[PDB]
Amino acid sequence: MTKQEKTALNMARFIRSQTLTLLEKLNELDADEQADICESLHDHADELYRSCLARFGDDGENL
Amino acid sequence: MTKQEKTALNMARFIRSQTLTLLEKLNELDADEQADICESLHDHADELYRSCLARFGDDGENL
Repeated sequence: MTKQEKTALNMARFIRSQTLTLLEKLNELDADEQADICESLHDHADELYRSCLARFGDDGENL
Repeated sequence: MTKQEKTALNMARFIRSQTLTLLEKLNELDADEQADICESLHDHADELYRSCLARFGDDGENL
């Protein structure tokens, strides 16, 4: 339906975004450390996302 | 100490709880696979909290 399915898909996609902006802020605080861990989180945020696309991959009914 | 440390810390802690709510709700939204990954993401997000508590040692969720 591309409805709620995308909503969940948006949440996972959103966390990835927070992790991106997190990377940023961490770099501001010379948090090299947290930055690495943040990119790993970035990927895993996508692990959630891509998988949310595996299920909610009905992104197409909306034209 | 500096509120920036606090904001960073809070975003890590945020993603942890956020992802928590996604594990359950996506599970409920029949997206258990995403729930699984949300569990790993749940604590991986917390890795930033841990590392932020290390580098910053800044906490104090209050106004």
